[PDB]
Amino acid sequence: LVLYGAPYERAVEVLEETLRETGARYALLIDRKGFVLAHKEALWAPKPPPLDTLATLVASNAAATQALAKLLGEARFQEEVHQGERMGLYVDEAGEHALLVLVFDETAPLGKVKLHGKAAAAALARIAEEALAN
Amino acid sequence: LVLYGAPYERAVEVLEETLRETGARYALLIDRKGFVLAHKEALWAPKPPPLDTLATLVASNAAATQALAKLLGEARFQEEVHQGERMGLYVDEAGEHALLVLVFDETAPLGKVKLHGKAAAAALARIAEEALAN
Repeated sequence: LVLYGAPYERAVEVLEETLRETGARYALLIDRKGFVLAHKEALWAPKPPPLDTLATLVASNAAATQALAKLLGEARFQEEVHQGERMGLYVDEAGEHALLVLVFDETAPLGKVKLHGKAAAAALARIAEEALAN
Repeated sequence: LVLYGAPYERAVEVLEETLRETGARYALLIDRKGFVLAHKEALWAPKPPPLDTLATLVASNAAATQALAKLLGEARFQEEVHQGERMGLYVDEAGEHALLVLVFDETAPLGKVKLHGKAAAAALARIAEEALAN
């Protein structure tokens, strides 16, 4: 589902708030398939590596987790934190039709993001349903 | 790299030990690409869902993580725990050419596995190098 206009800014805005709230580089909402809906960044941050890719990788990574989810007694997982030695990337669903992906570094706590992800998902999924209905 | 014979049992054995050590369902070593090298299970456990798939999914999931690893200032991540509401699956590399994947449930602690994964990787990677050299 594509985003545009007012409830797009709305989806834009929420990303902006988390950036303050998590002191980290790039937050990005995307539909499940892999097409970037939006992408908002930190003023204090360097240029963002081909985000056009990033997300479609996480969506390419989507049914890479879920497919395993069977044995584990579940349809799919949502929340997942992938930290590297220096920097780490956040991974989560924003509805049944949207994946939020944030990026974070050292200048953020493994805890302060987890917290400004999932709530914000619940904020952006509300936005999702509104972008497909009415 | 294929495994066979003595140093295969050797790779077999290590899996067996962790099963005791982590009280959990299925441990599996695989080469990076997606072809199951081995798979050892728990006597107390139910039949294992198409493992032939499971692993080639984690390998299908391989360069699904790594590709993201660029921005995060690293080549690749190794250790990753994917828990579902009931059960969770373990994800890790066993060398530059092997992925170990264990499965665990409620009847195991998120901590007792992490611990019997990575060391065992270091055990099985030693086995990897030995299976390609000499």
